[PDB]
Amino acid sequence: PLPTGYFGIPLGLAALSLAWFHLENLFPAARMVSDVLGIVASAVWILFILMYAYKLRYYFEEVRAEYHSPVRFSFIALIPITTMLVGDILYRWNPLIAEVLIWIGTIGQLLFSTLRVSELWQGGVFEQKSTHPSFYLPAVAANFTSASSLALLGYHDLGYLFFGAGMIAWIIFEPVLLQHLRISSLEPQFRATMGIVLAPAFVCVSAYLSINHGEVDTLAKILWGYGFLQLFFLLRLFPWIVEKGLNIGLWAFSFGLASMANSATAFYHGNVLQGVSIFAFVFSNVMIGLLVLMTIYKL
Amino acid sequence: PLPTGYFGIPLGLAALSLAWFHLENLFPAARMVSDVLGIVASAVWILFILMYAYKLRYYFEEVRAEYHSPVRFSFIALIPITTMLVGDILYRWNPLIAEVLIWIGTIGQLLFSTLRVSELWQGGVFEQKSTHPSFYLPAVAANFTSASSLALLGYHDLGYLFFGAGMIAWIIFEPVLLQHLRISSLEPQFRATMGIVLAPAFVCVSAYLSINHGEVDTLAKILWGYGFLQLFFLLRLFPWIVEKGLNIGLWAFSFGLASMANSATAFYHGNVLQGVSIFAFVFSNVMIGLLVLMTIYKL
Amino acid sequence: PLPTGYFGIPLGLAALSLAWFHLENLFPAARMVSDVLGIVASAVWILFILMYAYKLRYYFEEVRAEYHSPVRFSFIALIPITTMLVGDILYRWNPLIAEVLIWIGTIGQLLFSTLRVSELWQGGVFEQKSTHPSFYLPAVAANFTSASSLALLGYHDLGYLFFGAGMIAWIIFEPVLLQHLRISSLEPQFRATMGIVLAPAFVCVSAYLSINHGEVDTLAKILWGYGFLQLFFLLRLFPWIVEKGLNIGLWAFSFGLASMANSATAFYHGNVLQGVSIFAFVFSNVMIGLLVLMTIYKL
Ligand SMILES: CCCCCCCCO[C@@H]1O[C@H](CO)[C@@H](O)[C@H](O)[C@H]1O
Ligand SMILES: CCCCCCCCO[C@@H]1O[C@H](CO)[C@@H](O)[C@H](O)[C@H]1O
Ligand SMILES: CCCCCCCCO[C@@H]1O[C@H](CO)[C@@H](O)[C@H](O)[C@H]1O
Ligand SMILES: CCCCCCCCO[C@@H]1O[C@H](CO)[C@@H](O)[C@H](O)[C@H]1O
Ligand SMILES: CCCCCCCCO[C@@H]1O[C@H](CO)[C@@H](O)[C@H](O)[C@H]1O
Ligand SMILES: CCCCCCCCO[C@@H]1O[C@H](CO)[C@@H](O)[C@H](O)[C@H]1O
Repeated sequence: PLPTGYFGIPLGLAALSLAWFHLENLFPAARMVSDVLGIVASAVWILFILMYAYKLRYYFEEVRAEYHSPVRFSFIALIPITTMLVGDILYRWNPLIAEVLIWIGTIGQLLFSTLRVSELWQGGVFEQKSTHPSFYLPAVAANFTSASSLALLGYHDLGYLFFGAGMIAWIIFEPVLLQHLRISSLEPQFRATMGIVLAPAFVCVSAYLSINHGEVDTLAKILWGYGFLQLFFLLRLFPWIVEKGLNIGLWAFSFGLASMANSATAFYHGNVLQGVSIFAFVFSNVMIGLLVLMTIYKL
Repeated sequence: PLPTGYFGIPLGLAALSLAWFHLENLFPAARMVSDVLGIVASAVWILFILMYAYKLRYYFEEVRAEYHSPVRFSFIALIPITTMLVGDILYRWNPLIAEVLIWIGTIGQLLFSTLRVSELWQGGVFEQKSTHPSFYLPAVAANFTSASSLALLGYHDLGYLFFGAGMIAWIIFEPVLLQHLRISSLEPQFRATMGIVLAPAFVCVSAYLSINHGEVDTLAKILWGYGFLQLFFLLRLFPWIVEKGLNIGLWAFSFGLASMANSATAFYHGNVLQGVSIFAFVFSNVMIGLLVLMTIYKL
Repeated sequence: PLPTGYFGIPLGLAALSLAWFHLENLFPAARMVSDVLGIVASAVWILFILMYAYKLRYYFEEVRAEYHSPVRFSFIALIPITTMLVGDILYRWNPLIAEVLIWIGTIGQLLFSTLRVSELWQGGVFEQKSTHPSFYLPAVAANFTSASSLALLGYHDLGYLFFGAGMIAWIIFEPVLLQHLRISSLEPQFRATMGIVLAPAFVCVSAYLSINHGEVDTLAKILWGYGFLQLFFLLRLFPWIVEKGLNIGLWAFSFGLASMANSATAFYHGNVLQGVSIFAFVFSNVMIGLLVLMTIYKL
């Protein structure tokens, strides 16, 4: 039975592909890199999808248990999210298939959150100790992804609806998360999910940049400032994060890193803090590269 | 002694009147509908005002008790709020009386919040269990209403001050509310007040649209996205909300619904997501219609 | 051994100097006032710096203890903050020295927050009772100050990064703070730090106005509305704040007051709510004047 969190791997790859895609006109070779990443991401995605279908068929009670858990349910959101990203990738070759995947991912994530998260407002199941970074996945990241993907297909206003849902849900959840981390923190086996704390700002700004045609304005800059603050915090925290050793869970970081890379390209195109953008692009690529090496070593 | 929450009924009606008012030039008959609602709202308001004056005279200790409660005090805010809305209505016939009611409502709500809510920051009276949706009424809804009403009279910058107070107070309160609902939720007899959770975004966007002359921009769209997210959540939660049976408390929903309707008209005028706007207008009207039928049945 | 909080005194003075500086072209004499304040602030700053160096040399374990405390550490942030403000002042005479102080303050505050605040996310040291207004100093005020100071030197985009970090950190911290004040509040000896609750909006809008060349737009007005709401709340709370008597801790208020004054000038220049701006300027000056009188009386 495939661990649901493993969908984090094509996610990272997929998102990195998109970042590279935006560098084509400045640097033709980028296209190749993008294509390669795209294909690899897509491949893994297919595989995992198949594996997950098998899970649904044989290990269904496992799926049901992770679904009902007020903590683990969030990772199921990785499935429509990656679906959408693969859509994005496939758009460069076949827009129709892409659109199909994007609508499936969007409807899927909306249905999922509606059911499960509202259910959380019923009370008594979610605990203070359930306040985990993974909660950003159904609540926030899925909506940003829908916003960017819909923008890709030319549904910009719709995109703005999903973007708004994402951004405000982000601002509404993060306060209690950070208070919780200050007071009880996390057990070590959860510590890698701290990586997800890096994602919101960057994913936010990426989605934002996708909807407003890459215009780097005041909001984008603001979002970047908070993003880099969170990056410095997590960098200083990293030895503590990996106190009990390196693991595959570190793939959490990938989503934020990839988004950082993506947003970096827009900042570069608009000639805004180009040195910072180059540093961000390179740093995120190196880090995800190390994740890939680590992962191959384990395999 | 009149239950203070009953002011929720003219509130709903009043707000719906305003929504219909904005459809006059597109659909002359709307004016009639608006007028009718206006008058009815105004009528009930007068009645309730009179009843409340009587309360002040004879059941004063009851008023004092609801005032001192860290939970029930919030409903008193319904009185200046509805005052203002009646002002809005009456503006179509007599701007001077309207202005009088609007300033009375504005000063009243500001005084009320200053005294009572700051007092809450003194500590020791408010409890974790006091974290109720009703708190949005003095903290958030009253300021949005002041903003829109002041905008009506041409005091736009002042309007922006109240709008800002409302929006930021909203974002500052909602995180702890939603964490609380996730963990302990609410006893059934409070569950109808979940309806108030629908209001902020829509009331926000309505106020915003009133101050910026109905221009549908990026902020308005964002606000709508979060509004509809909350709507879907509450729709899925509705059987749970009315688990112990239908009641008059369901009038909570009305404020959000009416605002949804109101904002829908601006979206329709600006040709933004017109299908969505029509659906929102119709849905909110049908729902408030059902509230009215239910209410007459009880009477 | 100098109490670290004493850096609040030149801070206030420094910030007030800057406010007066902006009134020169409208009122030549303002320049003199500004200059005087500047010099005085600078003088005290030097003194305190020297004293603090001595602290580092002889009472180091005291410094270490305040550093490790999840409550008292925040006041150390007053040192880079005031450093920057003195930079601002000195800019009118010598831009190079100013730039040196500004970069020292900026790097210092960033390093400080990175280390200490991230460390807080490690868990187990910070308690619910550690949720104090003073936390705004490293998390929020330092970044706003960096943003405005950097804007002064012409690094506007960089300024936007720090501004964004500040604003979003503000919105992310305040919800749990205000819930905490509602439930357990503060012991009397901490109550003066309630003054810091006045600062964020005003400091925010000041920084914002510095980066966007004094243009009073919708964001600025919004920020002001919330600022004045918090002012009214604190005014009503003031007798409770000083229940156990007047003290030097009241210098907390100064930062907010000075910023109010500063932002007032921009509002005055842009002809936006000029009556309100005059009232704000005068009120803040009178209040800080009273702080100065009180302080001299104690000396
Ligand atoms: C942003 C991308 C998120 C990275 C996903 C990797 C999360 C690995 O982490 C683990 O995942 C498991 C799910 O399979 C969970 O059951 C565990 O609770 C979690 O710790
Ligand atoms: C989480 C809170 C984020 C605040 C978003 C701030 C948006 C800033 O808004 C800015 O206003 C300017 C007016 O001078 C315009 O010129 C810019 O285009 C606009 O983006
Ligand atoms: C947005 C409009 C709010 C709807 C008001 C209906 C609230 C009904 O609800 C009840 O109201 C009573 C006040 O009379 C309170 O004492 C009760 O606590 C509350 O449950
Ligand atoms: C709660 C946080 C809400 C964030 C509000 C986002 C405001 C978006 O700001 C937008 O900036 C654009 C610049 O491209 C302008 O063109 C738009 O007019 C402006 O509204
Ligand atoms: C915005 C400016 C902040 C005002 C600083 C005055 C704070 C006085 O207050 C005291 O300061 C001491 C630090 O010396 C702390 O140890 C105490 O906890 C605190 O109460
Ligand atoms: C904390 C959340 C703050 C929300 C910031 C709202 C920014 C409002 O954004 C405004 O959009 C307008 C479009 O009509 C533009 O004309 C204004 O310049 C822009 O500032």
